[PDB]
Amino acid sequence: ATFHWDDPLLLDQQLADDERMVRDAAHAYAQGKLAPRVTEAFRHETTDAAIFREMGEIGLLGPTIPEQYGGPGLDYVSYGLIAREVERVDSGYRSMMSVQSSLVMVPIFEFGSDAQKEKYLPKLATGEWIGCFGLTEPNGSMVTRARKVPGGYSLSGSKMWITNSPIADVFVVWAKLDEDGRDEIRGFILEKGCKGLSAPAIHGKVGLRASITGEIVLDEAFVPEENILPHVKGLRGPFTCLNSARYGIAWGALGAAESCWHIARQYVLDRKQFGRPLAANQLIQKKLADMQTEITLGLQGVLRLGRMKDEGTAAVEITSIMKRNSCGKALDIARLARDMLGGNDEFGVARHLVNLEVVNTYEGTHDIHALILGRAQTGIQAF
Amino acid sequence: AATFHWDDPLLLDQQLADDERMVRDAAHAYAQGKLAPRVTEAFRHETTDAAIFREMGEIGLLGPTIPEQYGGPGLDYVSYGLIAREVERVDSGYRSMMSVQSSLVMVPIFEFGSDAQKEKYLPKLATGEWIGCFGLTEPSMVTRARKVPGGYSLSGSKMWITNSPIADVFVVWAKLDDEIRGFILEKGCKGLSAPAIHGKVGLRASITGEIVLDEAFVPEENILPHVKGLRGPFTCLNSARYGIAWGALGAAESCWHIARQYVLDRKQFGRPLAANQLIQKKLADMQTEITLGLQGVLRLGRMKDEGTAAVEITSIMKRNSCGKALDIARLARDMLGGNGISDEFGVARHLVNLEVVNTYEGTHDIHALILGRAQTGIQA
Amino acid sequence: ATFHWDDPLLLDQQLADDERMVRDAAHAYAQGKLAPRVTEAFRHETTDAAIFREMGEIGLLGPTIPEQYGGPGLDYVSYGLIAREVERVDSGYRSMMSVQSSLVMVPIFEFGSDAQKEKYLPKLATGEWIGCFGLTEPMVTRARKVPGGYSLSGSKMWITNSPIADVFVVWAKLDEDEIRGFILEKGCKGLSAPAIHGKVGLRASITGEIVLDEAFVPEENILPHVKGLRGPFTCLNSARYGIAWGALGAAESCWHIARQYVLDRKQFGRPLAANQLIQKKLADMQTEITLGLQGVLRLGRMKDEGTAAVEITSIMKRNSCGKALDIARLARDMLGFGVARHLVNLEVVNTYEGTHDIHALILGRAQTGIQA
Amino acid sequence: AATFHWDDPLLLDQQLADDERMVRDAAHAYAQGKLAPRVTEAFRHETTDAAIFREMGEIGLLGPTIPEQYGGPGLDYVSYGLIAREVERVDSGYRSMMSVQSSLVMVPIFEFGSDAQKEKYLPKLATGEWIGCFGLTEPMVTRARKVPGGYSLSGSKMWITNSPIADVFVVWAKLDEDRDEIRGFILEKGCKGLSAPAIHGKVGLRASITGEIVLDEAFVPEENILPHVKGLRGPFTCLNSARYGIAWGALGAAESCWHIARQYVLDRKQFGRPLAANQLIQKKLADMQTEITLGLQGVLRLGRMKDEGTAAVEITSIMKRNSCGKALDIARLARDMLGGNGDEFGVARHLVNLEVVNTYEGTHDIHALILGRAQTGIQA
Ligand SMILES: CC(C)n1c(S(=O)(=O)O)nc2ccccc21
Ligand SMILES: CC(C)n1c(S(=O)(=O)O)nc2ccccc21
Ligand SMILES: CC(C)n1c(S(=O)(=O)O)nc2ccccc21
Ligand SMILES: CC(C)n1c(S(=O)(=O)O)nc2ccccc21
Repeated sequence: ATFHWDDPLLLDQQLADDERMVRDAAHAYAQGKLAPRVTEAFRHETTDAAIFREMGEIGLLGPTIPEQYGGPGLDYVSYGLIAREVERVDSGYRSMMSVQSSLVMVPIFEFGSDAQKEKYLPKLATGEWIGCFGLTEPNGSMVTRARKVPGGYSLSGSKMWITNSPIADVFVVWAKLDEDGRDEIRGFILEKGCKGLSAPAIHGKVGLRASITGEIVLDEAFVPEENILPHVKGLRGPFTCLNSARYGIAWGALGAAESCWHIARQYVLDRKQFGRPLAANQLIQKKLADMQTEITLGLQGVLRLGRMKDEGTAAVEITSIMKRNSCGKALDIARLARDMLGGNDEFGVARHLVNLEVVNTYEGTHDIHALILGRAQTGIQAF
Repeated sequence: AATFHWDDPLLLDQQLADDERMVRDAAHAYAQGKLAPRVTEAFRHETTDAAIFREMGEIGLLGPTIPEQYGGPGLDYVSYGLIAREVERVDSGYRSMMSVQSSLVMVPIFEFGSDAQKEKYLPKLATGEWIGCFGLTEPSMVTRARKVPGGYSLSGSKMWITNSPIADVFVVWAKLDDEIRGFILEKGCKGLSAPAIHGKVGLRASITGEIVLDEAFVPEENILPHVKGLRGPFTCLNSARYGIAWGALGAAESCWHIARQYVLDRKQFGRPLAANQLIQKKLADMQTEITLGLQGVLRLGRMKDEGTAAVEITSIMKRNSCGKALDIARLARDMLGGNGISDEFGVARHLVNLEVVNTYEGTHDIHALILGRAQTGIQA
Repeated sequence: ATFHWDDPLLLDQQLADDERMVRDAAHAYAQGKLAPRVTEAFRHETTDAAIFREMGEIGLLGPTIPEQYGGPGLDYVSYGLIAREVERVDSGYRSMMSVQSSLVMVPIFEFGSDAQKEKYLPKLATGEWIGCFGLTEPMVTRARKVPGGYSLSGSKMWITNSPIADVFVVWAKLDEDEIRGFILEKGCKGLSAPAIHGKVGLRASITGEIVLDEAFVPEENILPHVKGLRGPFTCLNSARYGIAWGALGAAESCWHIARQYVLDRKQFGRPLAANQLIQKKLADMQTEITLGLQGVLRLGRMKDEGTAAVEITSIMKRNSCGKALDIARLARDMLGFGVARHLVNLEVVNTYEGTHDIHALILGRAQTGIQA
Repeated sequence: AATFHWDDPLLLDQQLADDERMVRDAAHAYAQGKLAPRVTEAFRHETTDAAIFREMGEIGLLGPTIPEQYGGPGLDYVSYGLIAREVERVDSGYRSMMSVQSSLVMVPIFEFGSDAQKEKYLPKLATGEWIGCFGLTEPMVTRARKVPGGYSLSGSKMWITNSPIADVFVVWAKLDEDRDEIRGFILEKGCKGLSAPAIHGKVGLRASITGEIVLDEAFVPEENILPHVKGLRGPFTCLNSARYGIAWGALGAAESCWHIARQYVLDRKQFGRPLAANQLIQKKLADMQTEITLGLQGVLRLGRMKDEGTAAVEITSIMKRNSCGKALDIARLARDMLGGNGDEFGVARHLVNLEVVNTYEGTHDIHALILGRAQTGIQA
């Protein structure tokens, strides 16, 4: 048997050709269209809404959404593969993509009415309408509220750090509704142009600059009864979305790690020092072996998670394992690779690195997935 | 949703065939039943009960990949892995004894032996009636075979040989002019001696000694006819490494299980230790690395069964398993308070064992360098 | 001009003649009398109280205690250099010494009556009397005021020296409710000190319990001049200072053994010293060791001036012990075996004060005014 | 009754002479007064502010150890270190501009130049009226050929700090005579065949201007070749001096990152509790403090030894490597403590600078190998 250094366990062979064609398409697309924009799209934080129709055309948005509602009907593994190819170029692009697929199309599909499903999904799937997701507030114990009024509801509040909001057409806002006996979290579809709805940008981000982020500002915004999500109440709504998004990020972070690895490898092959090429140094070799190992193992982890999700056998806690691992290992590898590079084109690594610094702290600095896993091992929440 | 299994998050148990699961279960019943009760005294006094060979052999745990034709159990590589894991869960020293039998003695006889050699040695090695060892290392090989009427005369020495003082069968690598050839010798050969080595830091539960050859006669029929060069020895080392890749994860799991149960049992300001944020991160890391390590060795095993596994993959897995296992053992050690009291310090036994296992192939991080060359095309 | 790999910053040239003599004296004792014993003593966890008389003789017990009471009247830097030389052989021996000097002699001297100071210090200095320190419990140990003195019930655990001690500095609670120091003597009825055996590390030191069953202490054997936390804490702080030095002696041994091992080894074609991974590990041991020593030296100089706040001991004890453990592990992972001993000792040393990084929390508080 | 100083636990302040403390104070006032207000926008848009050199020289911050005879302040090595620490505390890019003037231009001329060269160049470099650069690294091809009048120079230098704004160029080229050896030449701005195009779009050290040196048959008179050095000792003497100051500077950067993370966690509240109330945050602050404090003792001691001449070059390898390595770790630790994406992100600037600082001397651990060789007597 021959050894494939770039794919030691032959992931390629563990994929259905079905899944493999999706990867190839995603790769062709991201390399063809996103890679030549990335460097200056990142450097100048340039707003860019192209991705959506481009990805929509070739069926890369909401990949697990059935054909019935305009989705491509792909499986969890294929969603994984797509995320990996986009983030191989940049995490900012992957993020915009995560929002559309996991944070908008998933809740609508999962908790929407048939009318909501048949109305919104097709336009999201093709990228005609761009979505955003309204949960996080400036600080469940959320402030944004919906008061019941003649017709439907009246929403007031703010959401912050919302990817896609300054270019969104469909807003999936989460807010509290006082029903009868207690106050529960509910989901709302708002459309752009609705009065009371602002979404100004956030500028000056240190990382994920290639993605556009903003606020969602709601000042007595009216939502008719037909635009509340009927089939969910409470945490289950927002959490289903975050679980799906994290699964994709678990694949996507390994794409960026691979990019850093391949660059570090090619660099030390091309450069010379005190006689030999840099690749001849044992310290360099160890670093390259550590990168290969963690990526190879990480990929088996996410592949297996996706297989389990398609079977319906994967509990939510497994996502914590892979998301945390993929992100933390990708950050370590991005740093390892940074520290191998001289000379202030290779510096796609510095970009990946600052992206991953943000990705690793996006869900906070208290290692929330460690805590989910610790409680799942012991039954005890850490306080 | 689906149920979360903290102890088997990716449900390894369900990626196994039922014969593989049966082998695992039998290996578990044996180790826990027969090795766990011996291990504390065996280690402390550096005793090995050679009856372990006959016991493991009874159950069909020796040379698991050797076909039934030659008296083996005819199992696949995943099963070999599962067995090493259950044995090492108890003690690396016991796993080492088995690693020698199966990978260092039965494998080369099977791959490189004549029909006569395979028929004579393998059934007895498989049942553990005959105990084997592997003579490669020497304190650039000076042990030499010379042609003499009706065979060969071997002179030289091998050092740090596991099983050697209790071996019935010896696979020795020696130069024959000028290639490396493998020879099968039997205890009682005039010229052959196997003095024991005592006072080990780790792997105290396995026995180690030398092989000393002073014109030891080997008849013609006992030279391994179908191999010459480094490939003979290296095929064996590669097989051994594969099972250690699984085994080290067994010991890792024990350390993790001990550490978890310890922090569950203990208190600190009335809060149980598991309330501690730092403890949770540590348990999460232990769980993550074992879970991923296991997916790695399983996939390698499946590839080796289908013949699609290059030898470099073995370097990835053995290095990772041994490396992460040692870090886990050290993580679990430093979580423990006190100084020896309670079998929570069974972590101390696993720890010293893994410190030997992680340096047995030398201080040079050999596998990082194999993998480095494999990536770059450059010997470093 | 000339580089000293074993002393890059020439600590030798930053020490007074006074201090260099004391160092080389503790070195000669340790290497001549302790090194030949340690391997068997560790193996069999064998007790040997003769070590107390041998150190007393050369004046290594209570090195900062005034000549007036039998101590050698040395300075804090000298106490450190001694700890480092003793632990260079074995942490167990250093621990026996830490107890005599910082947990027994320091408190009698610091908080004891003139009567107490004269009766006990002289014989502790010479090692004729052996002392132990009863603070840690399995606080519930207490002194009932009774006729003539006090009756102590309770139990102390993991007490170094206790099964060979003559003098016990025991800490109990008494109502007036506060923490007081008591002095007990071997033989007193209701006082036993059974041995603890089976240790994984520090096997060369003898540890035991102190079991008090209505043990009598006369009124003259309470420490008059301290109450509350400051009592035990004064002792711990001095012991921790010595350990900050000591741990670096063990680290140095590990580094020297690892270095010599790789000089002597051939692998593939060359020596192990040819390997860059090995050289990087060696560069890391040298760095951390050299920096740690500048830290403990400076701390010592500050303590001798009276400019040293107690928080600085937390910095150095944490760092020396943490780095020493790391270096013992790095050394171990280079060896294909006194290192293995130093390693298990330091694994105990590093968790002796708990597994919750108490010194990190002390320093976090000191930086922020906010308790964790 | 001794009080603890969290920000100076070993009272470094009290280990300085008055001399040295006054220098530190002046460097501190200048950097905080004049550099801090510029740094954010200068970093962002890669501002060239050449006026900084005159500002620095005015107070005696350029070429600290150069004697008064030639316009230098005649300070000791410890003072050089204190200056570097205070400048880098604001930004590594400003420290870099200073390192070049002091260690890479004034040191080579003072140490290896003729009397004529020293009196001509040093006074104007000390005041900052003339700005220097140091041309070693290439994209050694750079050749000086003996002609009538002096020397013709051809070649290119790359990544040369200050070069687009330099008045004085210290360029190292190879010359054959009697054999083929590294010599030092001094060129000046406006010399025909000398150009120095600026590099822009840097990831780190964006506050320092860098560029090229392109020599197309550039004429250097006889009087402008450095006459008292040949071979590697020339450049090496400069690099070593530069490293000593970087060893102090990097620790200033670490201190800023530490001070920002501390203030951040005191200012922030989470869960009705200051962030500083968390155990992990306190460990991180303790590690930052420990490593900074210990590093400072090292570079203090190294400077003292250098002032009395007892310091071998290898000690500079230890401290430079430590300071830069620990600074990066501390910078990364603080960065990871900050939750957000877009002033306490002053840490982001220090971080990207330090990532360039830690790779400037090679993709691999050049100093570790110096210390390895030094410990063992064996080369890698
Ligand atoms: C897709 C974006 C918003 N995102 C990111 S990130 O911005 O790509 O890092 N991390 C997430 C975790 C959970 C849900 C969404 C997340
Ligand atoms: C089985 C024993 C000898 N062994 C060991 S060990 O002693 O169990 O660690 N490591 C090995 C690597 C290759 C081949 C054999 C090995
Ligand atoms: C001297 C022994 C008991 N000891 C030790 S140890 O057992 O040598 O590690 N660590 C200590 C910390 C504080 C006080 C005493 C300590
Ligand atoms: C002063 C600049 C050029 N510099 C730097 S840096 O750019 O400030 O990191 N590192 C150096 C190492 C040796 C010599 C000079 C160095």
